Amino acid sequence: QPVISAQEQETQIVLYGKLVEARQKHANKMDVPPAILATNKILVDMAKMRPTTVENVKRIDGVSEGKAAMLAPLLEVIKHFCQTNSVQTDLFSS
Ligand SMILES: [Cl-]
Repeated sequence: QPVISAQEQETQIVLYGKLVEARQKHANKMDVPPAILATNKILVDMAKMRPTTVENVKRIDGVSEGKAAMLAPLLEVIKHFCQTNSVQTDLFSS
């Protein structure tokens, strides 16, 4: 039944938490609700697909040019994380 490995599952969980904290920080700075910056669904997708570029984040459902620019800090988190830990990035099907 499971398609992903145990290690991939843990990586997604760990990265997701870092994205939640980065979203909170950036939303607090912009004085906006966290969900206005990115919904939980967007964050789940970002933890799974791991976009590291602006062009790649835009391929995620619900991420426009404007949101992509707002998500720059989180793209930095994903690239830092996936470097320190040795995991695959930019996992897109199409
Ligand atoms: Cl976490």
